[PDB]
Amino acid sequence: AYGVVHISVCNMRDEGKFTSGMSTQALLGMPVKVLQYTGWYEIQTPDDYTGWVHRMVITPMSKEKYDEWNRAEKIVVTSHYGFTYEKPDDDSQTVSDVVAGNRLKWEGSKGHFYKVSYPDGRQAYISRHISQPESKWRASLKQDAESIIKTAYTMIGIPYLWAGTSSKGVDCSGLVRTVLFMHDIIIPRDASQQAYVGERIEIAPDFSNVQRGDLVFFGRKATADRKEGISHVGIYLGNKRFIHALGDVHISSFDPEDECYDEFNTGRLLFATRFLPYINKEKGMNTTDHNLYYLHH
Amino acid sequence: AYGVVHISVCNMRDEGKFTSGMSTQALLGMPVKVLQYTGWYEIQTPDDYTGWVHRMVITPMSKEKYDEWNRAEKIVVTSHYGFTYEKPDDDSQTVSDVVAGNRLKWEGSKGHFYKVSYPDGRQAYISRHISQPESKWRASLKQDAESIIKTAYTMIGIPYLWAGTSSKGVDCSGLVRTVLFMHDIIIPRDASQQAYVGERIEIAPDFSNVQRGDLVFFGRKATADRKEGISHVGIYLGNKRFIHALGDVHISSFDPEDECYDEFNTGRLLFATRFLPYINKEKGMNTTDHNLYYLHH
Ligand SMILES: [Cl-]
Ligand SMILES: [Cl-]
Repeated sequence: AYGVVHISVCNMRDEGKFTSGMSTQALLGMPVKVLQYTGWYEIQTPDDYTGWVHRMVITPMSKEKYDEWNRAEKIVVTSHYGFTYEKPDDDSQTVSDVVAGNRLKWEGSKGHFYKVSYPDGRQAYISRHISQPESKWRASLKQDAESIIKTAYTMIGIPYLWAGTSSKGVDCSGLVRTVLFMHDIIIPRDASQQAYVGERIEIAPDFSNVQRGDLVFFGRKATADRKEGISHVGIYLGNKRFIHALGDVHISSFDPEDECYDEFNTGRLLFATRFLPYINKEKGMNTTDHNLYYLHH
Repeated sequence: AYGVVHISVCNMRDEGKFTSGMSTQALLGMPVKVLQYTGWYEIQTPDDYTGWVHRMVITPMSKEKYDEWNRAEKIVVTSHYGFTYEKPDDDSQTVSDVVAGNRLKWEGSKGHFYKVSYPDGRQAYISRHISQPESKWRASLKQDAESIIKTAYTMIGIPYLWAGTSSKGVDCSGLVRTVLFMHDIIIPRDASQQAYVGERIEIAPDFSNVQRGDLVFFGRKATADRKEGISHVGIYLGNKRFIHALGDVHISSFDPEDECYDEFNTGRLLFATRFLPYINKEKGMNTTDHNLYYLHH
């Protein structure tokens, strides 16, 4: 009934087969609920999203051991990319790759390394240059618009990947989720669900009422006969510019004077949302230390 | 009719839509043939594999411009992961991520960095610690079994990813292709096509006629009414062990005395192939400086 992801990034699919489309991705050390087993596991991530994974990428656990995994202080991976090693030496045999958001059980310290262990039982060493203890990490965390935009800028040029939810590759809602997870925040996975959390902002023609860190939503405008359709999402940067994933992670503008002007999305702009003031104050938006998948209940 | 990939890893799909399954991946700086345009490009990689990509991930070019891209000396990315920067400073704004096998146009040198340019026109700086000039790289290259196994071991723990063809995540045939591309070698994309290049080895019960660096193939054994089916592939390491992608990149054994014994694949082992002595000596197996997609013709 419970499991923990034990690979850097696992690929959740619409059905329990590789020949089905990827729907989302979960990260190393992330607790999940297990809904069924058919040879493949149907799992549920802390954002309530459900998808299918191969049997070998998660560690099934009793409620007791799942609660013990969640209780243990973690080493949090803060760099986009890296590796873990068999020895506290970056020239020794690797154990796996890691991505930002990966969390491993803290087992000690040696040199400039943290001793860590995987949910499956593997032991490794990880550099203090790409990671830090969870307690130290939480205490220095910032969750304001400037901090989230600063993270979003470190992701420029990263490829677009349909259902991509990690530093390896992201889709439009996946970019928002990856950046936010680096600041301990979870919001819904789909762009359609992200559009209806936080405060809806009806954009002024000059964009004067849209702030840095707001999300911008694109799609089919509501008609009298048909409700609005959400097809895309970006993060507002101020000055009529936004960062988003389309082809790759890049900056675009609503101003035709800018070389990065995005004509197709400017014409489909529907509204903005202010969500950062409402984390842990509204359903669907929380931090991992307030999320019930991470806590005994 | 010609294009060049301009993102670290692009995702080629069975149809021109994200809701179709991924079939393979191409890398930054890789020349491709453009077969059609529908809003999405149908492209063909240097392994003759065809797939669909979004319009914004490739730079279409005239035959002239494509030939000029292929002639220019490249900076080759040799590390699994990294970034390019706007300035010769690793604290400056990034341009994109890079993976091993990525190739950029060499534009100069500054400090411990190479000045590079992307097929789309972006300019960046890339560290000398994760990359090297193509000419120096080719002259230093080893293409023997020991060298290919050494690369395969640097990929342990990396996730399995259906149609994965890069350091980010690999499938079984994808592992082979990624390891080989890091040694300038191209062989067919599908495990079904890899099985019929090189010399077929009928495995002796004690494995005494199987050598390090041989490929091992799994599937359905040939019956009188039905030909053999190829479902999986691994690289032989000697001592009845092999490295492969299944859940993640890991080592498995054909010996039940070993803890890493793989019962399901041991029972489906069909044959081995010796391919490394036949690069540039048989159709479908070549080096990039012998591959017609990389050369004027
Ligand atoms: Cl994609
Ligand atoms: Cl997968």
